[PDB]
Amino acid sequence: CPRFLKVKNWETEVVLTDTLHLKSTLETGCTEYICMGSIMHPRPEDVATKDQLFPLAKEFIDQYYSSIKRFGSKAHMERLEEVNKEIDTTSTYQLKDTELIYGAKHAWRNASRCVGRIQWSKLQVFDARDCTTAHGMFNYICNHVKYATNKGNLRSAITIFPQRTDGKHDFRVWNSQLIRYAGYKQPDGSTLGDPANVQFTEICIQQGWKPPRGRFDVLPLLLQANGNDPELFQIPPELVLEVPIRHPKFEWFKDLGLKWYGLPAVSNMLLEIGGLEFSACPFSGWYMGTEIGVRDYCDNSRYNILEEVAKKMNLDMRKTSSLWKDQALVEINIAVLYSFQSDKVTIVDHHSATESFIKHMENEYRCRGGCPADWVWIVPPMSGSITPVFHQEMLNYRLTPSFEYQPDPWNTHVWK
Amino acid sequence: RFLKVKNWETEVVLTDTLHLKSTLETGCTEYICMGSIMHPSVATKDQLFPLAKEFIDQYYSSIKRFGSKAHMERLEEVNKEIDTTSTYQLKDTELIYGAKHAWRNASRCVGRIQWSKLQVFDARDCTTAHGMFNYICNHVKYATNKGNLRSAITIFPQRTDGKHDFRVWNSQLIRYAGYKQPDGSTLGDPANVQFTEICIQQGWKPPRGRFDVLPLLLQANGNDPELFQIPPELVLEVPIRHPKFEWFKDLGLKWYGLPAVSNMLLEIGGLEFSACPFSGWYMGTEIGVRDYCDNSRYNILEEVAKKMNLDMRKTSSLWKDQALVEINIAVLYSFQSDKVTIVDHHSATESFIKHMENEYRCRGGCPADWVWIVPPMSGSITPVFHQEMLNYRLTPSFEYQPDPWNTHVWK
Ligand code: HEM
Ligand code: HEM
Ligand SMILES: Cc1cc(N)nc2cc(-c3ccc(OCc4cscn4)c(CN)c3)ccc12
Ligand SMILES: Cc1cc(N)nc2cc(-c3ccc(OCc4cscn4)c(CN)c3)ccc12
Ligand SMILES: C[C@H](O)[C@H](O)[C@H]1CNc2nc(N)[nH]c(=O)c2N1
Ligand SMILES: C[C@H](O)[C@H](O)[C@H]1CNc2nc(N)[nH]c(=O)c2N1
Ligand SMILES: [Zn+2]
Repeated sequence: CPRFLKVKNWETEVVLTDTLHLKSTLETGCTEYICMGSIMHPRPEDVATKDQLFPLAKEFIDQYYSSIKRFGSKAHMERLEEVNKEIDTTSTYQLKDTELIYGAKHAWRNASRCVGRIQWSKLQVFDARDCTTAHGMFNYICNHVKYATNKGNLRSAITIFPQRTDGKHDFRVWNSQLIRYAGYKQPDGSTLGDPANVQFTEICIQQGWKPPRGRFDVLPLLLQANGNDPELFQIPPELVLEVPIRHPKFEWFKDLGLKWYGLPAVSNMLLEIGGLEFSACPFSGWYMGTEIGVRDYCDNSRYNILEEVAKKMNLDMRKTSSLWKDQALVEINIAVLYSFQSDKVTIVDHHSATESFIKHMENEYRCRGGCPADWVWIVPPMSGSITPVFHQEMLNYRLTPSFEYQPDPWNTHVWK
Repeated sequence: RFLKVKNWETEVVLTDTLHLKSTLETGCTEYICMGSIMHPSVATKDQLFPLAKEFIDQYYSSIKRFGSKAHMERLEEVNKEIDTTSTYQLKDTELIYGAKHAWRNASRCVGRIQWSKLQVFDARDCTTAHGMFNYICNHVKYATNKGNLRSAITIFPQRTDGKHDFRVWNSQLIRYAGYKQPDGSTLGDPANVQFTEICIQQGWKPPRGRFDVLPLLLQANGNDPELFQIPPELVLEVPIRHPKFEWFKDLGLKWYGLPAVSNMLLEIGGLEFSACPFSGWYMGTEIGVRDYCDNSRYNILEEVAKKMNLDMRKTSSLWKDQALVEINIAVLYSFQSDKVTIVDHHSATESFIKHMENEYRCRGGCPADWVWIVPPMSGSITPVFHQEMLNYRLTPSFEYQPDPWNTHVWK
């Protein structure tokens, strides 16, 4: 592979040079003859063998000691030797608290699909590796939610549960986010609530959840400790900050009865550090407005509110060349940003966030030699070309530590 | 082998086998994806014959006569010609087939549902820039068609030794001039500021207006290029007005109806056609989002948001997004009111999804570049945003080539 790769910004003419791609360690899915850049995702007995784990751990420990400007030091060579002995005798090893915190921050720094990474070094890391039971997981998660929410002044955080051992004792959060709304398929085929969560909602109901059967019912936590069957827990509702959606001009917008929760906290991804696998690592930030106003609300397979909003706006909905959909989409996103700001709950619009990401990307190129970025995900779902990322060439590649996808747990769990 | 693509709204899964027939590179590797790089980086009788054989084979396969008498004869026929001339000449049927399939294979084009409806103008007997100008005037008149636009391509002589290239120096046949001002700013279209100065430097008397149709700069057989004014009655233009905002017309905006890209290279069976202007009709966002609202283009967002009396103090009011939607309503309304062919990004992307289904059924796939297919506004309220796509390189194809003024040795 070539040592220097150039990326260009076609609005500003700025050219940046990437060398960090040479450090990439996992596959994009593309080949020389096909590009899979728009593919969304390109056995539990299997865990890292001794021989696979050795080079992965050395790679991360070297990177850690190089970051603290102690590469090649006595403390470096001694940590290497102690890690190697642990893998030799126990087939695995344990990270130090310093290495855990470094690894989590760098998995975020390395997340090529995240536009919010200018914040990567301000991540509060909660070490939950002493947790043993689902009740304990519930406690850790409640504390995470309360800390991150901070009465509306949201703070990015991650809680890290024990790593995988033999694969038959995994910790898992079965929820895809800590806070989401239930979805209910009706006998007539319609859906009440969030259609994205119908499957998970049905699992909660089978596990014993009594559903309120409303439009915005916070789902329970479904928590798996040490490979046991998962257990249900209700998040204390006073820990769930929510925002009623209203519009600064349209008085009728409030009459739609829309709200959303303040804290986006993804809980189904796997954190890989030094070849170790943390299958339960819920992490949270704050929202970009379009995540709610465009995707959650206006996706056809989600809440799908464009039609009702266009109606109340007295729009011509017969010919799509009136752009009645586009006009309602803007008003919805104006309303989402106005409601969050009015209630003093942290949110960022897509102009500010993409402008910050460009400044972040330029800084990473200068100090780190690159910034992996997935254009298909970084460019916002509305108004793409009037944000600066649209015109920014990006290189995508996979560095470690990383956040990864993992199969859904109900597809893989062995029921006791 | 077999690759699947899912649409995440409709759950439709398609299976791609067509990609197995690519042999050119994308630029990505197993470890680095260059899917958002705009341009990821003469033949010989040795290089030229396998490419000719591949194309002849696929043509005769396409017309259900593989291995037949006519197939074997053409193969041997092309053999002798490459041997004794270092090149060869396409049959008319082959030129037409190759041009339609270069369009069919253009992964970045959302308009390909129309691919087999293309008027092919054979200009391979052209020898001079006056000849080129004649052929181009006829192209414009035919394709414009009093507003009922018709897709067309005009194909000039192929490259020979690289020293005798036919080139259209304009990037499009019809574009507006760009003038760098004394006070540092720009009048007209900033995208063409450089080309506009090369035309002034070559003798063009600029009207120094906002919407000055550029002259044609035409290079035949490697000679210096020559200026030509397209006769104005051939140049169809649309004054932009808004259906609700009666003040929009006072902005003094207009655009031309005919998008005719003239700076790309057409490759067919190892032959290179360096002058091949091709045209269709506009998708509204090409004018209303990119041409008008790019910072490096006409950049009218703030002017429009002014007359809408929007609070422009904070970005979170989405004042830019509101003004952008209204501009694009005006463009669609203006073309439709003047009965000039135009397609909105909702209709265009849904046609593309239907095109994709067709190509997967009858062809085993459809190469598609998500980064270019998704429109530059309202992305996820169009169906292509939620459609997985596979991008790969099929030939015949349209390729990029250097700007002529970076390579042409004058005299
Ligand atoms: C602090 C403010 C943050 C903002 C504004 C933000 C913004 C975003 C957005 C808009 C996306 C696209 C998600 C989608 O469209 O569904 C995303 C993806 C992602 N973010 Fe961030 N994020 C933030 C914090 C974080 C943190 C704290 C982490 C991890 C420690 C993180 C890791 C990720 C990852 C891994 C993805 C990719 C998810 C996937 O591939 O499915 N982000 N982020
Ligand atoms: C007939 C109606 C057509 C429509 C609505 C249409 C639409 C588009 C659009 C919106 C783009 C993206 C351009 C941009 O964003 O700057 C594009 C690209 C492209 N179109 Fe089409 N197109 C049409 C016809 C054609 C024809 C007739 C040809 C050739 C015979 C063609 C070949 C291409 C190519 C090669 C590209 C990619 C250009 C590049 O890579 O820079 N298109 N088209
Ligand atoms: C920390 C943070 C802040 C913030 N503002 N947004 C975030 C969004 C994600 C995110 C969003 C969509 C996702 O999956 C979509 C999907 C998968 S398959 C069909 N659709 C996932 C993966 N589970 C994560 C993750 C973290 C975020
Ligand atoms: C036939 C047709 C119809 C239609 N409606 N639109 C079209 C748009 C293009 C098109 C759009 C962008 C392009 O390059 C952007 C660039 C390169 S370097 C800095 N920017 C080119 C290549 N010159 C062509 C080509 C054909 C079209
Ligand atoms: C098909 C396509 O890959 C898919 O819709 C992607 C496109 N880009 C995205 N970008 C973001 N930020 N989030 C998404 O869920 C998606 N979905
Ligand atoms: C950096 C990025 O590749 C570049 O801005 C591309 C993105 N997508 C595009 N898509 C279209 N249709 N046209 C374009 O010019 C571009 N520009
Ligand atoms: Zn790729």
